[PDB]
Amino acid sequence: MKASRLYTLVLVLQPQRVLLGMKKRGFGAGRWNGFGGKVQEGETIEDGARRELQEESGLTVDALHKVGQIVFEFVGEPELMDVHVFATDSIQGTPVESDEMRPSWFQLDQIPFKDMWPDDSYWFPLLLQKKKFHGYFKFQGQDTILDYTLREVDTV
Ligand SMILES: Nc1nc2c([nH]c(=O)n2[C@H]2C[C@H](O)[C@@H](COP(=O)(O)OP(=O)(O)OP(=O)(O)O)O2)c(=O)[nH]1
Ligand code: NA
Ligand code: NA
Ligand code: NA
Repeated sequence: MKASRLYTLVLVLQPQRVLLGMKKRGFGAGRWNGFGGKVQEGETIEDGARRELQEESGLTVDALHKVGQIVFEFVGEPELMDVHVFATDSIQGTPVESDEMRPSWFQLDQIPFKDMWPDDSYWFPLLLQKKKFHGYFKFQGQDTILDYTLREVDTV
């Protein structure tokens, strides 16, 4: 079984809107997403999530809730991406554009699925329903899912 590398993903989810960022370079460029990246040596996963949110959007938070975990496999890539997904409703500061991301708010009846990773269509609705989840998706390239599993869980 492949080795895995730890990543974070943070969704600022308010009652009528969600904050996403347009990825300007790198992995997932051209897609709207939450904020996140590789966990670094010595930090907890939650602290890595807080750090990435600050670096990519300028925001800080008073509390981060773990809402899901998704493992990604790409054909032809040796490592799995083990993504720990967090949400918060209560941020401090305004979002700012970074080298990585252009933040923008979306109303919750305008979630931009066509410009998001394809797997987000499956798990994002669970997030919105306050349901914790575990997932796994195998991709060929950026657009094609070959296999996936998704489970509602009581504990992430
Ligand atoms: N919504 C969504 N997010 C995903 C998927 N796959 C995936 O890795 N992610 C997230 C996890 C991370 O937030 C981000 C990938 O991390 P990254 O490449 O931006 O990491 P980084 O900031 O450390 O990278 P870099 O500056 O070194 O280029 O994308 C997916 O299918 N859907
Ligand atoms: Na980053
Ligand atoms: Na990133
Ligand atoms: Na999509």
